[PDB]
Amino acid sequence: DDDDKMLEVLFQGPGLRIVWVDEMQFQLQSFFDYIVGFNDDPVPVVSNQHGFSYPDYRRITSIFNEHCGRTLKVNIWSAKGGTFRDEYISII
Ligand SMILES: [Cl-]
Repeated sequence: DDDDKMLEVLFQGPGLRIVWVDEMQFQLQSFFDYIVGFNDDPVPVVSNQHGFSYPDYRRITSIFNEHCGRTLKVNIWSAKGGTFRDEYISII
């Protein structure tokens, strides 16, 4: 049920979300890769009084800074394919 939990957060309502964009998605809008987790935990998100959500940026700052000088695992949900995968990014 880790998959379901990440999607619950992603779909909870209107908001800001984080996405993964490759070099060609900007030219070719045919893949829609949402970030659903970092390091196998859901993206932490704040839901306001009006039902709009945005990331818990302080918590995300801490997650990224824990990975300074090494690789962060980014959990992706591809909207069209309906599949999960993991990408890896070097954090300076
Ligand atoms: Cl990288």
